[PDB]
Amino acid sequence: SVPSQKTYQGSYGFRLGFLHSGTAKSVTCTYSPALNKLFCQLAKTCPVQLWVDSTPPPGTRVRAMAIYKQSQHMTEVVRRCPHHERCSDSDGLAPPQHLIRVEGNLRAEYLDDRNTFRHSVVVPCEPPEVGSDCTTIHYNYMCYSSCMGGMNRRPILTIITLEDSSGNLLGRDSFEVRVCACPGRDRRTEEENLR
Ligand SMILES: O=C(Nc1cc(Cl)ccc1O)C1CCNCC1
Ligand SMILES: [Zn+2]
Repeated sequence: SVPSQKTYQGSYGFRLGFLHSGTAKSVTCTYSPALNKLFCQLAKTCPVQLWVDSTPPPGTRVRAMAIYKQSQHMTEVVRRCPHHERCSDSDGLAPPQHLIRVEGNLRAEYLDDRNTFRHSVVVPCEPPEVGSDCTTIHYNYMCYSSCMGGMNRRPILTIITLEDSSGNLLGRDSFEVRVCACPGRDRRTEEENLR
C-alpha cells in the first residue's frame, strides 16, 4: 500500500515551516518554496518548523516517513542502500536501515511497520519555549538520492504527520527531498529549469 500525502491542516491548523538559507555553494540544507523541495547534504541537520493555530493535547506526536514520489515506485519501501546500512554510523537509537533520523531527541522512537514494512521516526510534541511561536525538529537524511541499490536517483517525498496518542491522524504536510553534495547549486538549477 501507499501512505497518503494529502495536505491536511486538521483542527489545530498544522503545517510545516522552513528557514531561509539561501543558495550559496557552501550551504548544507536549503528549502525551495517554488518546488516544495528540500535540498540537503548527507547526514546534515535539517531544521523543520512545526506550526499550529492552537495547541494540541498532551501526548500528541509527530511522525516522519519517506515514500518514492513516482507512481511506479510508490509501493517500494524507502530504505538505506546496501553500503550505508552497514557503515556503523548508528547513534544508538536509529536502526541502521532507516533513511530518516531525528537528531538530538532521546524520546525519538523508530518504527518498522509489522504490516507495510515501511520505516518511520516519531517524537512527542512539546509546546514552544518561552518567546517562540513554533517548535523545530532536526532531521537527518542518511543516504544520497543517488545511492546505488537504494534510492538510486529516484526522488522521494517526506510525509510529516501530526498524530494523537493512539496514532490517529490530526494533520499532514509533505515536501520533496534531494540528498546531494551541493544543495545550493542543485536548488538554483532546478528552480531555473522550472522557470
Ligand atoms: O502551541 C503552539 N504551537 C505549537 C505547539 C506544539 Cl505542541 C507543537 C508545535 C507548535 O508550533 C502555538 C503557541 C502560540 N499560539 C498558537 C499555538
Ligand atoms: Zn547510501
